[PDB]
Amino acid sequence: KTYQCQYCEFRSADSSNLKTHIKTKHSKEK
Ligand SMILES: [Zn+2]
Repeated sequence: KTYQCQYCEFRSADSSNLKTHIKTKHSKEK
């Protein structure tokens, strides 16, 4: 299988680029 994002519809078959995704796209610096 693949992985999914729990914010948007970002389902990638990578972890290194899914966790970074979450950080740089949902939980950045606020
Ligand atoms: Zn996302």
